[PDB]
Amino acid sequence: SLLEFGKMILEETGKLAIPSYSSYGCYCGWGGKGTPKDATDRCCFVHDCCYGNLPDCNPKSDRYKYKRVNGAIVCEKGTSCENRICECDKAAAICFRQNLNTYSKKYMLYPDFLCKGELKC
Ligand SMILES: COc1ccc2cc3[n+](cc2c1OC)CCc1cc2c(cc1-3)OCO2
Repeated sequence: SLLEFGKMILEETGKLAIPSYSSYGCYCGWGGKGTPKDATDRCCFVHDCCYGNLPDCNPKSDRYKYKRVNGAIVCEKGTSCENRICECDKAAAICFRQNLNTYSKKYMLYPDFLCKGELKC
């Protein structure tokens, strides 16, 4: 759920999910349209696609458990949905940490109208 996702993000990047990653670019948070603006936005795009692979799952509200082993995120065994949701979120948290150097404040609260084009999953 967003509670676990939020905590991963803070742990990885030291930034709070709201508001650093909930209104960023074309894909982070609510949105989903056009071309991702930068690496961080691509992480959100792939994250949206990952959830999109799980029709019959409720990734926003379904809670999973994860632990840290040697600093590494390890998803603990739950239902099938919980496992797969945790793996999507884990990948996004790492992707954010990997692209932290290029995170730009310029893309915070980005315009909807400037999210143009198309990109399939
Ligand atoms: C139902 O309300 C919603 C709806 C959608 C929400 C989406 C997100 N958050 C709260 C939401 C929320 O609650 C305030 C919090 C953090 C976050 C980090 C993210 C992200 C999406 C979100 O994509 C990449 O990184």
